[PDB]
Amino acid sequence: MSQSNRELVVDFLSYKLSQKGYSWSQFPMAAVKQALREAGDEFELRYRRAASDLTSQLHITPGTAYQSFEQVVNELFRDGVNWGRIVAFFSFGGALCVESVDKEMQVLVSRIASWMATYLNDHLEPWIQENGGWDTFVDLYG
Repeated sequence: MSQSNRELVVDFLSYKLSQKGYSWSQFPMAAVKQALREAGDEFELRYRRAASDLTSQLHITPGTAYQSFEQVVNELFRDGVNWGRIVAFFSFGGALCVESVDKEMQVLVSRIASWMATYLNDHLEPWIQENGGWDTFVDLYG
């Protein structure tokens, strides 16, 4: 039962807000929070690939339902989960947030927050657990 997971997400979001300098106000595990902080950060300082026919294929309005988010993300794991796709999933969630704020849609970002949780838990936590849980996440990226 993971509120454990809710939590990753918020941090990670807050953490990717603050860095691109907006506010985060609409808000062994500390190792993980960070391992993924620099996981995500690195993924983008390298990739840049965002998100984008995802953020574009998503053109998020407050009209947007979880469903349609969900599909767009499914696009990341249309060859199954792995860590790096996991990582991109957040990085992507990060990216939405900011657009929302740039859109002057700032109310959305706690929604994005939840969607990521649901998705996380519903779709991703399975394979996470099956490959030794956020721990392996740490010796990897750790």
